[PDB]
Amino acid sequence: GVGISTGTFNNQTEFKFLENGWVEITANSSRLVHLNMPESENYRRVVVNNMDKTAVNGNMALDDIHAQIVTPWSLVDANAWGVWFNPGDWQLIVNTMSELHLVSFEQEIFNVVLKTVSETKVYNNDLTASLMVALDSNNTMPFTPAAMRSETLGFYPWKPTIPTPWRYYFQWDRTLIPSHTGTSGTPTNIYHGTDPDDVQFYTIENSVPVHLLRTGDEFATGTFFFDCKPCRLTHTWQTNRALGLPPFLNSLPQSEGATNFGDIGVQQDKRRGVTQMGNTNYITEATIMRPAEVGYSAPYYSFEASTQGPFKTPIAAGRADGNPRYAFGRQHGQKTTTTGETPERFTYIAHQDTGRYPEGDWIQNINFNLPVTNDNVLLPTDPIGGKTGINYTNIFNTYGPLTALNNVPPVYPNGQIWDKEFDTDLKPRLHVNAPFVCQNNCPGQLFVKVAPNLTNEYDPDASANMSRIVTYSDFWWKGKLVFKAKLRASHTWNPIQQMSINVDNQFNYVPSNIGGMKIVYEKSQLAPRKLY
Amino acid sequence: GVGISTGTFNNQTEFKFLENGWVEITANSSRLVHLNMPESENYRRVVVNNMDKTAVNGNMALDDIHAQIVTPWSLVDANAWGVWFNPGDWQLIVNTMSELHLVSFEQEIFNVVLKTVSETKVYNNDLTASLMVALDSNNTMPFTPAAMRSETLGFYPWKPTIPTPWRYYFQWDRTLIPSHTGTSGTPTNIYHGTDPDDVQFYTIENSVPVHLLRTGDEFATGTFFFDCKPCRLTHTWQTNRALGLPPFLNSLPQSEGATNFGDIGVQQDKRRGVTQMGNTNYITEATIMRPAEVGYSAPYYSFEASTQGPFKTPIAAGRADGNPRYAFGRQHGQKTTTTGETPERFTYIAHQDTGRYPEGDWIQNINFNLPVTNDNVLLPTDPIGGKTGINYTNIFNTYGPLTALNNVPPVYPNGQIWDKEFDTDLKPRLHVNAPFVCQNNCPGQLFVKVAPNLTNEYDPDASANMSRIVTYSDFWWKGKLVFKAKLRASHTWNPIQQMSINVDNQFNYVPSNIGGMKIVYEKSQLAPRKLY
Amino acid sequence: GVGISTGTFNNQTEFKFLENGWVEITANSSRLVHLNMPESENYRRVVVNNMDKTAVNGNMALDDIHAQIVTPWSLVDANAWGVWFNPGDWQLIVNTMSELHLVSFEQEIFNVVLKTVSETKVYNNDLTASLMVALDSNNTMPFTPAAMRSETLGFYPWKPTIPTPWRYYFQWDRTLIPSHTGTSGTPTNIYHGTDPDDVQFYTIENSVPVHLLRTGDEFATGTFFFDCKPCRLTHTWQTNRALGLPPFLNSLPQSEGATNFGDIGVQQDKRRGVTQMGNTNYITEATIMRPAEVGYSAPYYSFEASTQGPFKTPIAAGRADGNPRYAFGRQHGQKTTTTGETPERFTYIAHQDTGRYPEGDWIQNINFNLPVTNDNVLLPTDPIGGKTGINYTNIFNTYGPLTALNNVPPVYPNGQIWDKEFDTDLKPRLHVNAPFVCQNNCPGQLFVKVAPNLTNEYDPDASANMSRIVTYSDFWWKGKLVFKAKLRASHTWNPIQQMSINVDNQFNYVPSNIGGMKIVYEKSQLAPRKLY
Amino acid sequence: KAKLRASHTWNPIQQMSINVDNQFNYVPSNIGGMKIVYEKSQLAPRKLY
Repeated sequence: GVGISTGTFNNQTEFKFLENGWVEITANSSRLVHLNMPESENYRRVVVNNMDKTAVNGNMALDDIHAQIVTPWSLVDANAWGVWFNPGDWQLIVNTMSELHLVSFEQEIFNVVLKTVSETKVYNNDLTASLMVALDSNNTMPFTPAAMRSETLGFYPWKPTIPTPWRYYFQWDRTLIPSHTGTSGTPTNIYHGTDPDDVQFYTIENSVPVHLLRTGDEFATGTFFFDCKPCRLTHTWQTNRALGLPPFLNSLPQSEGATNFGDIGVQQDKRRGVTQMGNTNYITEATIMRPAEVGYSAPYYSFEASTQGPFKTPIAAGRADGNPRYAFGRQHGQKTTTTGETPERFTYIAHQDTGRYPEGDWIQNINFNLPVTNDNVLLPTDPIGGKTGINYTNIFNTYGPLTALNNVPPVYPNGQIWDKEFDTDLKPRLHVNAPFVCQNNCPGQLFVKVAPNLTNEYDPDASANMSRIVTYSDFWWKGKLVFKAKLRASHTWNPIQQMSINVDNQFNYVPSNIGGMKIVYEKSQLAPRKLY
Repeated sequence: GVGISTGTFNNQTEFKFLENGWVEITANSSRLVHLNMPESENYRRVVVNNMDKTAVNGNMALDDIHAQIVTPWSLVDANAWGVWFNPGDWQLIVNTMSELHLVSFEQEIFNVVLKTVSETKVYNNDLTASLMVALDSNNTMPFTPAAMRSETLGFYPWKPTIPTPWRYYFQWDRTLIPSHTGTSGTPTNIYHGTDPDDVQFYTIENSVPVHLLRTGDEFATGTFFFDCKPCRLTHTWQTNRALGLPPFLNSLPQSEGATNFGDIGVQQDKRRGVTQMGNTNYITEATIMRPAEVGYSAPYYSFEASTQGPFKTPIAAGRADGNPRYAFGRQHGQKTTTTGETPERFTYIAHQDTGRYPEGDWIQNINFNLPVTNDNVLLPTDPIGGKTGINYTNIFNTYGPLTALNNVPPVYPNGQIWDKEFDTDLKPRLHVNAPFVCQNNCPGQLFVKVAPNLTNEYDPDASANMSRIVTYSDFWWKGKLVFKAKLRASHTWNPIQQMSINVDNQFNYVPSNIGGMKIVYEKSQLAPRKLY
Repeated sequence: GVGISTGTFNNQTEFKFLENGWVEITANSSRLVHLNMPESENYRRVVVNNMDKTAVNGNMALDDIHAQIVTPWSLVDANAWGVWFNPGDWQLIVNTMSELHLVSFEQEIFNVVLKTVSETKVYNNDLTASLMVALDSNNTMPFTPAAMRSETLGFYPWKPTIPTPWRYYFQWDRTLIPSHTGTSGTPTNIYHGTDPDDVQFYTIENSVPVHLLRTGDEFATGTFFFDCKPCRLTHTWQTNRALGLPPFLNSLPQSEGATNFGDIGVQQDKRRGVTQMGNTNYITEATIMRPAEVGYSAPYYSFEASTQGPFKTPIAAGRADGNPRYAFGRQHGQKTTTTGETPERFTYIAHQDTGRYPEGDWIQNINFNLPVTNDNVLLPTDPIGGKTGINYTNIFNTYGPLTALNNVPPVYPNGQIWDKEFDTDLKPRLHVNAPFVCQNNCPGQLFVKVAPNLTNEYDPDASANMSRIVTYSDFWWKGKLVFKAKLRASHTWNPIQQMSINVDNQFNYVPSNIGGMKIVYEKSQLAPRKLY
Repeated sequence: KAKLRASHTWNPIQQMSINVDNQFNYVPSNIGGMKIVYEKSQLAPRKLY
């Protein structure tokens, strides 16, 4: 009954090598999850509004108006790389593997303990009390991944963790007409309420079965099996200038040295080749016809509005703009013995050259008078709209049928692993937040909640909140994430870039004298691959 | 023989309930189709040229220039929702069923009657004459959905209807350089004839078989079978702002009313999460990363020109830009007792929030100093090219690899049901005119004509038009259009928007004192669905 | 054995007729290939840096700065139409076929002869020397289509050819800030070096097994089988204005001649139809709701900057911009008896009307008042950014989900046949340079070299380059390429445009007085096809 | 019953084609005026000996 344990701790990573070059990587994780009771048992609808700061002109991007259903439940989320892989295993994966397939995911809650607090304080075991656990096997609830806010389980096996109090967006209608510093007057800035057509009030109790676990009980999610396409751990460097056959060089440097360039022998208007410029005889590396377009230029720092307020248009890649910035706390990589409230931050400067350098772009007139006059070219120095700070590249969009693009790299430790595909009829080609996209269904979210230990005084017909015995739970969570990965091959003569310890990064990977630990970010897409 | 009927009028619709929550909806439609003989038996080539109205400057958008091959044949087109379902049936579909598939379509012409007019007028039956009937099973003829002109069969089972006189576009070449009022001089508004490379002249006689039905026998089309992807009768509300985990709220409200907002606890630069703004520490609902972009800004009221003159660039989702405006006559929904040429009109404001609100958009500089100065933000108040009426969002496109979109909702009664997919090598994601799109083949267009009932005076070598006995026919047409649809389930606590008779809309659904009838538009995506 | 011949020349085209209107076209091509020894045996990294030309302001598009590995091997590339089909066979293909599949490809080297030169010049057979032959079956090396540079095998069977010296792009980092004439000073124009993360050095010696052929031996590339989607040899004349049912004409013309137009009978504001304009009652051929968008506008002559320097952003289809312009030499179509270095050129004006006419574009305000005032309309004549030459259509992009597009047409003789699909995670819709794209694997590149005939004086410790017995090889190359094409059917009444000989082009196709030859370009997509 | 031809020679042969001159012989007029014009039956050359 009470006295017998209900599952073994396990945080080992198993590397089951197979011939034909594949490895089945089984990341086991376990944590002690601590769960206080809810602040209130009721479901609440809370409207956030920050007109106190957004109504100041120019602060348009600081909009936080939204409506959310704050729930009495907490969510246990393992959807982040740091939950599964320590730095050494991640080093092995990035340094040796070439592509990475996510295979399966499973979860267990075991060794549940329930304790009452009495008050000096004394702690009493509630052998009769119970922990509610619910699995959204059918994904009826809104998908609410916690890595976006840095609220997943902790990344250290030996520290307890806490689950995030769960909430989801309710519908609101809001408009915020933008304005600059020195605008003549107060812009239109109001919250409209909500549309009856879009009301969606979800509850765990009506949506999913809820298991009650006392002390001896276990909950075990059966193995979810993914079908996701591979993530590739090797970046592409070939931009459009470096696709295809280079021009033949007649003048080769006959004294080997840095300053001794080679020269194409033939004048620029007398070369052979193909250009996509029907009226231009000059064949140059800028003009010559490549097969297609790598990357695309996007309107950078463009905010677009609809019924629920303004939001940034996301970008697939960056040079800066576009590169993601992760801000995170002490459970998720910041040095655990820091005292401050300020989060740790990095921006992931990805290796891949799919981005654009907008300071070098231009458009010039169709006539192509070659040493261009001012009237025949539009540069990034030139205004648009009369504004000196905004140039044409800010409003430019060169996505097209010829665009080629890469899926987003995995960002260790804070980045997501999987994401649910949109229910839209026309589905986005990639997601900017996760490398793998569940196409048909995704793993069930796991919700937890400690039951009400009522006092003797309860009367449902009283207006006041129900009195509850102050209770908390600690339960051990375990999970197993299976990947299938391909080992790399040495195509080139030269060696590749590899993650390695060095004198600078040495003390990031080991604990300090007073016990503190950190996890620095480590790049994934290290080895180069041919684009074409 | 002559006196035996050859078919049953049937305008019922059965709902056949299959296992596992599917309903096979069999829509039967029957119509008495009345057909006058053609104005001329010869195929004509006619150029329309409103140079007079487009030469006055500013009237560029009123360009009606086209060439077409006026044809003796007439087309029976049943490709509109109103031909099949009445308002009660449409209510039962949309209020209760979540997705809808096409299954099959078939047609029958039966009970042909031929009559001749002689001068007072005496009407006499011609048992020897024949209705010429042709089916383009192979889709060799140019496709012409009659819904875009509101020339489908009538939507009332009792009234007789008429088929559309058939015609199809011919080649032509045109240039219309645009011009505002107050332009110095006349633009080059000229018609260049037809490219010989592009000539296609089609005739029913040379292309498809033809059946000479007479009064005593039927024509029947085999059961065509669709393979289209499901149209979904439910709408998505979630803007980018409403995807993912909302921020945690630390100060929940303690009293009722709209004044009691809840507040996020920590300062915007000390919050935690993932933004896609590498140089910016502010994490806000506008700046926080989302999986992908729902909807896209498109350059609104952009007219774009090809060899065949200007046309509007279509837009996939409206907010009134984008939303379709239907103009229709007394066969097809207008109150039949009204006088006057003027059509009735509605604009279909769809429920879905995949649109944009252009006045709220803005673009600002990479540096992102927070209270943005005038020189550093381009607003919709700012003129492109010095034109005060044309702000940047008119000339602005944000389609990209992250755009997600829904298919167009069904529009009742005038919207198309199915559409033929293009024979392009690269095919569009969606068609803006119908929910279902035929992937490889589509239902054959049914062409009808009455044979030349000649007089004794005929001489083919005479230049003048042939003398014909004035003939007309009535033939009963029977269609059967089968759907398969899934019954909805109540996942939310709250109820959904539903179509209902009420005191306002009551008398739209019953005939008037002198028997006038109308069919109002009814919204096809009522129940909300979970995008993420 | 030395003297036994090891193959047979074959340059025939067999048209083999299958069931159901298919034709298996077996193009055989045979050439004599002449290969001198490499200039030096070592691999050379060379950087081209033409700062002398581009440091002059406005010479931005003349950027030729790049790095490459100059490799001693030479590439034998048959990837062009002229290598396989002569003008008569191409006439038969374009005039009689409708779609053209690509089936298989195989290669052979046979009748190798090696010779050496001794000083008058004496030519001596090298019975013991060998020709190195290497097939990259796995595509380890970068794909390198020689047709982009016009360095394929020559198109005349009776004339010898030389293979291209192989080279491939190394990585380089570059910034080139653009400038117009009379910019204040020298802008940033610098070569940064190479990123170590992107270095890739490939040797044929390590990546492929190298065969050694002396004289009596052969190498036969086994049959590679493609899986490419079909190329269509018909062109789409319909643009958006010619999709759907034309408006009904009440006023048909009653007399002959182009100056007797027909007229639509109903005023534009009392006209039935559908429009994507919620606030506009005017239904007209510009505004009527078409199914989708055939073609798209793109920013014309837009140059975009990557990490490696500016490049021309490509366009899918042209009207001009977008139409490819070829420059080609004596082996590849120019008059073979001409003096001078200048290449022969053509611009391939494709027959398909999917392109745009930017001078006909206009954008007008959402209110849509008809005689548009200057402030409410933006025209292609209006300046943007204060520049008079550049207008909004240079910045504009209409690409959206509704875009439909055609694949790149074949260009006879200088265009490619196949190209390798990019290894990116999201791949382009089409390629602008080859009609067929290999889906997963593409036929192996064949690299050839003559092995070193060292002198007796060789010493690897010597500072100077090695000494070699001057040697060269002639080897006969044969290839077989199989297509599968569908014969056309005469759907129209009218004849189609067809390739023909006539008095203007008569002496292009037959040799001249002193034996000169040329191959004039021939258009592929002749017969019209209907989209809709 | 007819035999499809074969391209024996290097050069392109004469072929029947629509062009700017003969275009409106093969499509009707304003008032249904229709015509058919003579088209040459024998176009490809043949080696007699």
